Amino acid sequence: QLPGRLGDPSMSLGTDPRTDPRLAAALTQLGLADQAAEPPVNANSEVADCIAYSTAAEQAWQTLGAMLGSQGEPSNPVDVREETIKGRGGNEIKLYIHSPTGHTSDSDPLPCVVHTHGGGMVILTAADANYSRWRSELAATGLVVVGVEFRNAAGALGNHPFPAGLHDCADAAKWVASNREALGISTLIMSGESGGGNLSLATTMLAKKEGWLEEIAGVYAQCPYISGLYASKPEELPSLLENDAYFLDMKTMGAMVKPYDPTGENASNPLAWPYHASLEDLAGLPPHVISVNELDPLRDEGLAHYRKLLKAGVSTVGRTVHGTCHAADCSFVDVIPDVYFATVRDISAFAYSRA
Amino acid sequence: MSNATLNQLPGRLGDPSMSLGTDPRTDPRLAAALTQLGLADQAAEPPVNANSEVADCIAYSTAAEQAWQTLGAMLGSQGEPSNPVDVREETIKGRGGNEIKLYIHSPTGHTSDSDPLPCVVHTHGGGMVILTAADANYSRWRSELAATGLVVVGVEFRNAAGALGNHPFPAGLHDCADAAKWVASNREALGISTLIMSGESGGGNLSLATTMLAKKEGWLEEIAGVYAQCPYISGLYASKPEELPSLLENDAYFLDMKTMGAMVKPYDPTGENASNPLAWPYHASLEDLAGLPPHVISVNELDPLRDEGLAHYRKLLKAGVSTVGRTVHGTCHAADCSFVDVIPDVYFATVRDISAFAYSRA
Repeated sequence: QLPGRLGDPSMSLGTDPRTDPRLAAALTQLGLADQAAEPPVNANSEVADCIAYSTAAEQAWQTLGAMLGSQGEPSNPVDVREETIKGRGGNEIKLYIHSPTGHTSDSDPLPCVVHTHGGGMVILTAADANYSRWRSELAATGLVVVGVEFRNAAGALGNHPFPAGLHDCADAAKWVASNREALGISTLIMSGESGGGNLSLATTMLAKKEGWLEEIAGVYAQCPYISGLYASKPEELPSLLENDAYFLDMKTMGAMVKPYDPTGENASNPLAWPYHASLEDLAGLPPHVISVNELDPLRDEGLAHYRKLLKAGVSTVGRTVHGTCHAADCSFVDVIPDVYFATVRDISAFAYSRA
Repeated sequence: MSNATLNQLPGRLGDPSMSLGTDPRTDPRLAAALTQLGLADQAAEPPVNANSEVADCIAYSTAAEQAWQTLGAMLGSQGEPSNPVDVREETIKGRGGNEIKLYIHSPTGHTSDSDPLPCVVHTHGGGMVILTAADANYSRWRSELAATGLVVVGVEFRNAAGALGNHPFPAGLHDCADAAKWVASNREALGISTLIMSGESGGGNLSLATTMLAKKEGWLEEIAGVYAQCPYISGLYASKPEELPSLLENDAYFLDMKTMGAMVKPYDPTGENASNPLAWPYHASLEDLAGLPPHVISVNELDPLRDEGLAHYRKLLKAGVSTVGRTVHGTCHAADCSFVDVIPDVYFATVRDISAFAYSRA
């Protein structure tokens, strides 16, 4: 039979034979293994209702991130410092800069990851414990990691639709590229997951459009949230049906699209939704890695974008992380540490490979 | 399913005439290279199959060996690692008294007095029937791994056919295990900090099976992990079970099922080991896998062997083994092990992943 809900509409992460059983047990304990509940909003809801719902969901998701990320620390010591820069429009952008203890401007320079966190570009913050933990685990492998606190479409850092968060990520990356000696860095890659995978991809396309593409040496985009088509459910993206309500329901995502682009006038704009890029948007981009999760409704738009990058002549590696729901290898360090650290090491090795 | 559409099953499940050259999933750089080499179209049906006599399967395998070795030389001999590597040869004694040659690759200047490096004991592919550790693609692979800061031991094990034949199961398995035991007994002399098994296809089979044999023989503690690429582990290529759709979906993507069905026979001429997990790890029970050290299973997307590798990844997890499972997209069988000049980013992504895993076990 067909996998997931294509073969059995009642299947869930908890009953799907593909799920890593350690992850399935943890999700079951968290109440996240069954099919996700139908949300009170959807893509036909009022923008104000979608914003209010997203703002309500933010604290719940932040608590989950705190549970998953705060129970440990890297085995190598890491320093974190805060910096504030000014965006193109004059707003202040907070940066969290993670580095191995004892790394200075006088050390041998290290590769740099500018990290753009997930949350559908709508909610969550760089200060959340799971994202702080991720940036410190990356730094502990021998990296300088810059976590961007960009504006969100909703929630505590809201309410700023496209392209506010994108401009903040671009301005932060430009600042990093202009401060390589001070930070002690040798190369710069963009990396992030889900909405952060969107923002890392779009920041790089924007750098091409703004003429500073040479500053970015590569992109490592995890489970990218890049089609915006969760209301439509297109034929080209079977995972949207196959893994629907695996952690995220399609109605929830259809509602969360609206705060990012309330008029829908950027639905086909690749800077908002990279899946819609033309080959011309992608020509000349630096090497990319696209890493998708097997049991993720977003899997197939990530793989489609992997293929489009290749068709545009970009050097691209494509990976599926098996047994995982959406973004599980970014968070569940206490449950599937071998998977989590396999991804940490893969990102670090890629960053070093660009130096 | 993955990378497909709701109106069309992937590969030959949706279009029986599809090939690596026309499949929308193929990395276009790889598709272009295969087209230029004449290997993008569906592979030709072989002159032997699962109904042929064993002697005929051996003779065909011996003939095909030279062709595959020449392809490996075309792909592997055009360059060298960007970090300098030393290669030395050592000969050891197998349990039955045969000599086993080892090719030992290490960074130049690494000695018994250096800080110790992780070690990869590498078991090459060829269906356990053909190809040798001295082939240019395998030598290149071991040196590229060594260049990342590893000691890499290439095992020249006995084959079921070809130049190193004709030795059915369990000859090659015993050679790999004895090589691993020797490495584990010479850590100081080699200057190594940990030992992992790694290999692709028939070599993925042998790395998996060597580790299960180590469990059965009581020296499992010597092996810190296994990185098995596109493993050739079911032996079911004649049957085409419905549990393994990739066998139909990607049939004749480089390898046709009849060729693989024929290659089973030299490994196990009597068929009496068809369900023996040491010969065909896919048939392991949960108790065969309990207690194994951490595994990485890495499969290729457009590979007829993909689904038996993924099935084994899931069984390892059922048995409580810490296991990471990866699909390398856009690639035919073992392409990330060989096509360094065509898809170098994919090739070196796998090289870096194996090296990082080896370091993670030290």
